[PDB]
Amino acid sequence: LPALKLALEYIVPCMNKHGICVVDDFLGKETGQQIGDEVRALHDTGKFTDGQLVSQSKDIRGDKITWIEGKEPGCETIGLLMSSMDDLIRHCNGKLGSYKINGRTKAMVACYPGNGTGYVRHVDNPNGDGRCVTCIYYLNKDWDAKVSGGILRIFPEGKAQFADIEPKFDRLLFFWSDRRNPHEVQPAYATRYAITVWYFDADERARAKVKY
Ligand SMILES: O=C(O)c1cnn(-c2nc3cc(Cl)c(F)cc3[nH]2)c1
Ligand SMILES: [Fe+2]
Repeated sequence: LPALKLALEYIVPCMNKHGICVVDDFLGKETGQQIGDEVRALHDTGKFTDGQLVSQSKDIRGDKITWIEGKEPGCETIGLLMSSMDDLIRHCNGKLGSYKINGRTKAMVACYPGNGTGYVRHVDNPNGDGRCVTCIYYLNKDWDAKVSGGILRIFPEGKAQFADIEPKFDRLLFFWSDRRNPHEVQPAYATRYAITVWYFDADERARAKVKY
């Protein structure tokens, strides 16, 4: 699908009504794997962090991250993922809420190591830091959450219920970054890779430059 069709027939009507959207088979199996390769090559070559400190001798650590600009050697299909997320957002064109989305972060590549850690419930942006849309791309080939866990559970707020989102291969996830969408990753018992880019609201981002 061209970014424009997906954006206007799906992303926008979905985001404005539910505030969470899932695009399956986003880039297709060939490109999907290429990203998998590049992400694994980052892991294998020691670029990831530490890991999130879950339990504070031999402590327990969680998701490792790396920021990727997209032009790095060995990171080109990720760069290309990013450009294609950017195309989607641009073809929304101030149709996402009242938002004027003028920029974004580098890409946070995440590796959950499969040691039963998840990510405690959280709000990507609680204090008004600029971030208004969270875009996540999952690269997990033949993921079974019944066996490996790692489901992402969102608590869209003002709602009795949650939405469980499996970190399926070639899945792309959009959701409002603020207090409307509290979420968590359930414990992952297998390596779980994801890539996140956050989109900035012009105004909120513009005010945050002085406050932080
Ligand atoms: O892979 C996931 O499904 C997932 C869901 N939220 N999450 C998560 N990682 C994050 C990292 C940072 Cl620095 C942050 F500020 C907010 C974050 N939110 C990852
Ligand atoms: Fe998050």
